Amino acid sequence: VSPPPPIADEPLTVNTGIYLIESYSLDDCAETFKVNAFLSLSWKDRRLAFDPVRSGVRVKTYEPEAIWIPEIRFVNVENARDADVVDISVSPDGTVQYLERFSARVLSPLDFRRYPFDSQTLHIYLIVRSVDTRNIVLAVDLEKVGKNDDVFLTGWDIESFTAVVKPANFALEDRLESKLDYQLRISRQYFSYIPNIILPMLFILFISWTAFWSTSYEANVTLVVSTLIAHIAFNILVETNCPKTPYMTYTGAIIFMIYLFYFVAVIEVTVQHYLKVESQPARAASITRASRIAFPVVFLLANIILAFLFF
Amino acid sequence: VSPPPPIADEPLTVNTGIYLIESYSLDDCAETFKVNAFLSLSWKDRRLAFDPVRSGVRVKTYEPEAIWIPEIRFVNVENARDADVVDISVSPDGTVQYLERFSARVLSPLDFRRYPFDSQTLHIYLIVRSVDTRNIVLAVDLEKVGKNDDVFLTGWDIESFTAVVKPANFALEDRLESKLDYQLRISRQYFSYIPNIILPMLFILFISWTAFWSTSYEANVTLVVSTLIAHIAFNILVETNCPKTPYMTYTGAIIFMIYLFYFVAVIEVTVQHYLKVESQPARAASITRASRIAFPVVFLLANIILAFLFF
Amino acid sequence: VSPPPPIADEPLTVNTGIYLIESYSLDDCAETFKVNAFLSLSWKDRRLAFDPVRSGVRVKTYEPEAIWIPEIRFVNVENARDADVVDISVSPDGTVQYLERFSARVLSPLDFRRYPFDSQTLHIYLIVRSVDTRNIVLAVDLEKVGKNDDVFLTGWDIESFTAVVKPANFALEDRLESKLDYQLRISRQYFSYIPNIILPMLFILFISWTAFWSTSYEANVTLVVSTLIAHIAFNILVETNCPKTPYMTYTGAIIFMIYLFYFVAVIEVTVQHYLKVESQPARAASITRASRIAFPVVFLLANIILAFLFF
Amino acid sequence: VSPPPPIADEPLTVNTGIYLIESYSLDDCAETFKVNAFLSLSWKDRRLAFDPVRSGVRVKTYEPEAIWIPEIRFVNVENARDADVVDISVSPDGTVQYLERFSARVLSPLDFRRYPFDSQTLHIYLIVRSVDTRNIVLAVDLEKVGKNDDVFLTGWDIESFTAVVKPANFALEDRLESKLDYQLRISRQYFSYIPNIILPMLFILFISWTAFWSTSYEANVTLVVSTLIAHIAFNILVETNCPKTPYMTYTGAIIFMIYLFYFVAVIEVTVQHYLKVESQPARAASITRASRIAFPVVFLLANIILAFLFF
Amino acid sequence: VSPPPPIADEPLTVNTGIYLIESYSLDDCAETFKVNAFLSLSWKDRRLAFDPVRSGVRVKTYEPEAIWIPEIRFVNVENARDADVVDISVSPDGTVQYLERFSARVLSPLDFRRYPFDSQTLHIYLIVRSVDTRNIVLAVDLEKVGKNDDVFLTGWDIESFTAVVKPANFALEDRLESKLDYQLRISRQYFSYIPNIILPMLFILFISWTAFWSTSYEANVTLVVSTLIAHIAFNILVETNCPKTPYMTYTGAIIFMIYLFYFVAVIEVTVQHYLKVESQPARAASITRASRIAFPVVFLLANIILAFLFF
Ligand SMILES: [Cl-]
Ligand SMILES: [Cl-]
Ligand SMILES: [Cl-]
Ligand SMILES: [Cl-]
Ligand SMILES: [Cl-]
Ligand code: NA
Ligand code: NA
Ligand code: NA
Ligand code: NA
Ligand code: NA
Ligand SMILES: [Xe]
Ligand SMILES: [Xe]
Ligand SMILES: [Xe]
Ligand SMILES: [Xe]
Ligand SMILES: [Xe]
Ligand SMILES: [Xe]
Ligand SMILES: [Xe]
Ligand SMILES: [Xe]
Ligand SMILES: [Xe]
Ligand SMILES: [Xe]
Ligand SMILES: [Xe]
Ligand SMILES: [Xe]
Ligand SMILES: [Xe]
Ligand SMILES: [Xe]
Ligand SMILES: [Xe]
Ligand SMILES: [Xe]
Ligand SMILES: [Xe]
Ligand SMILES: [Xe]
Ligand SMILES: [Xe]
Ligand SMILES: [Xe]
Ligand SMILES: [Xe]
Repeated sequence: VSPPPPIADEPLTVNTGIYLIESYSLDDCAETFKVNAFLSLSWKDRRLAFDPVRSGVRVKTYEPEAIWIPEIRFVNVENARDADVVDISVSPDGTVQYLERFSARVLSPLDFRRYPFDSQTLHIYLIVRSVDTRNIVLAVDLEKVGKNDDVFLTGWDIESFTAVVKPANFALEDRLESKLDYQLRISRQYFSYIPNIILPMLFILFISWTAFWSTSYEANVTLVVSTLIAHIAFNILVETNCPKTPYMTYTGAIIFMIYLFYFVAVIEVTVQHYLKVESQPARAASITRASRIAFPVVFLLANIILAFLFF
Repeated sequence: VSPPPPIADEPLTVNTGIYLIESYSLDDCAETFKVNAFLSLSWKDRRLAFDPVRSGVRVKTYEPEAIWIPEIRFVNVENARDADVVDISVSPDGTVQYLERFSARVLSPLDFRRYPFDSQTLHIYLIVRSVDTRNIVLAVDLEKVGKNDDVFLTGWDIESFTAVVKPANFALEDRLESKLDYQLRISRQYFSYIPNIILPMLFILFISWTAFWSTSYEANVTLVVSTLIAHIAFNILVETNCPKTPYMTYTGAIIFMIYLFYFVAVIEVTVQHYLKVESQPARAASITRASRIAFPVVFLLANIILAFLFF
Repeated sequence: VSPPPPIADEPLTVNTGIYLIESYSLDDCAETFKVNAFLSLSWKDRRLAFDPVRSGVRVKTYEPEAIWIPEIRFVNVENARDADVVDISVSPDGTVQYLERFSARVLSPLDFRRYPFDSQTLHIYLIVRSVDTRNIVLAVDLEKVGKNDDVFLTGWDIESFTAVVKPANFALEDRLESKLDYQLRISRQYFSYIPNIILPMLFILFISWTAFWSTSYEANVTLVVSTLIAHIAFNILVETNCPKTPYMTYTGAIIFMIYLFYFVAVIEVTVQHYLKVESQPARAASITRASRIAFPVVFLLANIILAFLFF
Repeated sequence: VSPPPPIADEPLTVNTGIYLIESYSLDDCAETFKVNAFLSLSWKDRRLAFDPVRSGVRVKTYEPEAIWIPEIRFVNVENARDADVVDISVSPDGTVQYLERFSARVLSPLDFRRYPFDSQTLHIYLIVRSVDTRNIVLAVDLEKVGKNDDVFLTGWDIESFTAVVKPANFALEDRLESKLDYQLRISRQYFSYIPNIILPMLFILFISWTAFWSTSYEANVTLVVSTLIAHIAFNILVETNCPKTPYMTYTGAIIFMIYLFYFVAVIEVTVQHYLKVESQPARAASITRASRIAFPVVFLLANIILAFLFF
Repeated sequence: VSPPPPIADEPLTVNTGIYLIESYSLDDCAETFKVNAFLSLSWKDRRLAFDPVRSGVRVKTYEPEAIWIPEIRFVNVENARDADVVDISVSPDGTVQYLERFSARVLSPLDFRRYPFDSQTLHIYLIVRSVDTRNIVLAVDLEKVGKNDDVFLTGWDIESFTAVVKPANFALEDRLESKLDYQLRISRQYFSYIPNIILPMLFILFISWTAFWSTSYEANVTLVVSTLIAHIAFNILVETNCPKTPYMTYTGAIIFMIYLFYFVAVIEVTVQHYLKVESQPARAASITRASRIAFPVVFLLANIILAFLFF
């Protein structure tokens, strides 16, 4: 078998569609997600056209090996998809209606700059390579693009599953390549983050601030340094232990600031004690009293600046 | 190798049955479970009907490739099941009795709101796509549905394995599809949850409450902050090792409350010391004495409120 | 490609034998072990009998597809075994000497109640489903049941590899199933557990007991609470790395008791200080002096009770 | 299904080309990277020659099984690549133009001496073994070598993808082997390393230096030892998760120096207290005052020496 | 498709050779290593012997299915090797020269008693089972046993790759089996171990010894107990990540001794304080002064004893 001949000079249009059956194993570290879906393909092959009267059948069923089928591949996959041809139906005019069920581990970059208030667009790129006899172009039938109502990703809200109707046609290794962009829009379920991460982290930092209502250097050293240990310990507890980000994230900036605040609070505690020991209790007491307001105010202000910069 | 013809216009009924041989690898983090079972299939194909007299046999055995077999797939699976046809038996009236042994990693959502006192319903969805010449409908042969007595999941009690006899017939990709729901009901058996996680976690919290029978600020700071470190450390030790659930769990609420209590106990310790240092020992001593009763009472009360809200 | 016919009414006997080549990847957490072995099968098919004179050969070699072979499966496996047919030999009377090399991940429950002084019996269940024309029954020749001298599992002593000669014949889905039990007896190598886990864990607990020879509340609080942190930290280090079992283990009871002892020692330290501060140094000194004997004695006694209950 | 015959005695030239579609899963610990690319092959097999006039077609398409294809293997791969033949085109002269899409996990050594300011050259070695009838030699078709613009490796800048045009022809097991070197040059994106790892690690070290403005031995012991705990804790948190490299890395030297500085600061704190207790407050105060300058200066100097030695 | 007949009664000699292409993924915890190599096989079959004058070919090339090939298996493998037949050549005398490229995960026990100053001998056991008509014996072709110069294992020095030329012939399942031992000798690259693990672990222990130049019980308790926490914390950081070995290792003994030393130092600190408080400052001061020498001397001596016992 060889590609169907053109009636004029027109390229062959392969009408696609992807219907999500299952979405699972979204890996934030690897920036990969596992998908189980239907892939529908539709094209016209007049060599396969028939008279339903002199055939006795209104539809003809074929085996994949029996007829010409376009070679559709995915661009952003780990390995080639595991596919199972479900059905191949031919109508009297030569229209081929192909359907397969596939599973694939798709590689899609994730932007964590706004984590855990981030939204992601997961991509699935369909591609077809043209042959010398004729050019092959992809198209989307949006009626055939959908997802099962029970499709889920834990900790995410699945907004929509759509495709960018206009394909990306370009030349590669002296042949035309037609590419389609299938997009799965998801938004993170950030609720439990406040009581599970933020609030306890904030409490530890607030504990370190009680050193501003104490003159005991030994009790102050225990307060700021032991809370720093508790902060690090807490971060180990809730750390995914999975992603080291090249870029600066929102949460990443807050955490860096918290470390800076532990260092500044140590400097204060050190300064206050030194001034007290160096017969200057008026300056020590005035710094400690200022810190009581300065620390929560500078924190609340810098957080507003960060929230503004990232969102 | 075409579907059996209808006697009238009726759809083909494929009688199903699943018998669990082994259940294993239930992953709470991935919301998946590995199953090893028998899949029985029964349908009538009159093209296969024979006279036991002029044949000499009461039953006929066929190879899968020799006869028409419906394409049964699972909806909620990672990849297609690993199947091995055990037996194919045809009776004189054309009744086919198919049996295969399969293994599959099933994706089933889990509700952790009541953990570790939670119960789960694991789902296995059978499906069949109808063909050009006739519609295929699934049915349940209750005689063929069951589980091996030795079937186990560590830390779980297997209540029952049943199927919702009425199939879910709907339209998918312009063809009728009949779906079945097989349910495995399991309840968490975690006898050791109390001694292993709860009690050591409560002991650490109770140690922090000894600061209410002490006036030493240095000893009190060491008590509340060091126990907070011990609490966090203990939670790293008994860590679920599962990514935090988006929703608020029962255990999650108790743990959040424990962090809040560590913060409140710090506030008390800070207030008591400040009042003492600011020549008000009557109000400091009255707060510390109230806390001795207030802390266990508010804890025991809030826990009853939480237990009521979740159960 | 039909089962051999009976001479009278008797069922077909398939003589089995498993010879362990390699045993590896014993996962305590998954309760699974990977095995690489030989599977020998012996049966008589009179349709295969021949005259060695006419044939010119004393033995005949066949391909698996050329002759009838019983469908032997394993009950407690993740997926069907990866098998490679090594040899098929037919003697002039129609006796078949089948041999294959296989690898399989076997699921076998493990009892950790006596850990690390536990012994386990690993099971491999062979099974055959009886066919339409005649019943198939399994048998063992214990001469053919063996293991390579170099077979090993790190941290275990392999006592024996045997089979329960009497098969378990039962009805399942209206047919007979003949099941065989192959047992691998292993006993844990518990020596490094004393210097690596037990002894350092006891030293940490003993350090907390030095608070009974001190009147300094600040030093005592640091002793009991810092050792509790060290205990938890040590447990994180020597993590069994297995999720807590549902049942109460021997080691599990000892560890729970150690947490209880840290709580009791805190109560003592708190009581001592309170009586000392509340003008009662006679009681505080008598309690502390009693604790010096009470704590090691109650510990040593409760440990004897636990060791008695578990063993 | 035999190699093409030589016209004289010349070796067969197989023109190669690799075009990267996707690059992912670069494992620093395993020294491996997963690649998804096109592999183009071109050679002359005159036995496949045809007249485009008699055939009608200007190019002929073949199935891989229909014609002879050179056995190209990769030297540094875990297992043989997962390949999918995209196209096989034969021109009238008998020139074959082969194209396949493959995925492979490539093993390439990584030098971490300059981490996180390191650059790496990832290698892909193509190889062909010569046959009985004729020698096979590899060549590079530069028109067919490249990478997709969207190719990315999280935390890396992809500089270039090139091939060393001159093959390495050598004898192995009495036959000629022609080897090609495909190189992917990458450089690490080290920015978030400063605020995420370096800066919080420096703050903990600086906190330990506040002991040089304190005479309280109890407060000093708490400062240096508690910060050492915080340092270790922080290292557990931002752990590379890679086993210690056999060689001494840049970051490895800095961390070793930080441990040495914690030990030296302890020695100082111990010396200062001993001199004070042994009626020598002039010597104690002069050491502590010197340390205030000595510690940051020696640190800043040794860091310059290390940066010079490694870069 | 029957073994070659013997000229007399001699067994068939299969000359073997393994050439390492790649060595990777050496897992200490799993005691496995992944290998990628060539397997050469040579044997004489006179049924394939031909006259070169009337045939006119250097060597005849065959497909695996076309001729008899001995079934060579590996003893110590997880699953059967992934093999790709590279070449099959037959010379006029009937000498078959077989070559395949394979990948396999080999199970080889590792002795960690001398870690990290250990050397290992990795084993690859070739095996052949004799057949009905004749016995098969393995031999080593030393010209075909080697390794690629670029073969590497991170953290190891690859000394040599050799084979024990004399096979181990024994009876198994009533047939003769000829076994060959291929050995890969490797020695660990222990340099970064001193600055990364040993030296910071000794510094933490040395810090605990500063308690011998202090009379402050509160400062001493903080010294010994906080360093014990730092030691455990450090061990978590540079954790082997391998499950505890059943046997006592060199490093294991040193670490056990370090825990014993922390306990002894606590006893001293406790004894010194008790003697001081129980009006015996002469006895207390003499113990603390002795400990200053006793602790480093006993440590240095016991370490020499351990180093002597293990090496
Ligand atoms: Cl694909
Ligand atoms: Cl399926
Ligand atoms: Cl099986
Ligand atoms: Cl390859
Ligand atoms: Cl093998
Ligand atoms: Na086709
Ligand atoms: Na069929
Ligand atoms: Na057969
Ligand atoms: Na070929
Ligand atoms: Na053969
Ligand atoms: Xe998607
Ligand atoms: Xe955060
Ligand atoms: Xe601040
Ligand atoms: Xe189920
Ligand atoms: Xe909890
Ligand atoms: Xe907190
Ligand atoms: Xe409270
Ligand atoms: Xe077993
Ligand atoms: Xe210890
Ligand atoms: Xe224990
Ligand atoms: Xe506790
Ligand atoms: Xe006790
Ligand atoms: Xe590369
Ligand atoms: Xe910090
Ligand atoms: Xe660093
Ligand atoms: Xe210094
Ligand atoms: Xe090896
Ligand atoms: Xe240190
Ligand atoms: Xe700590
Ligand atoms: Xe060590
Ligand atoms: Xe000692």
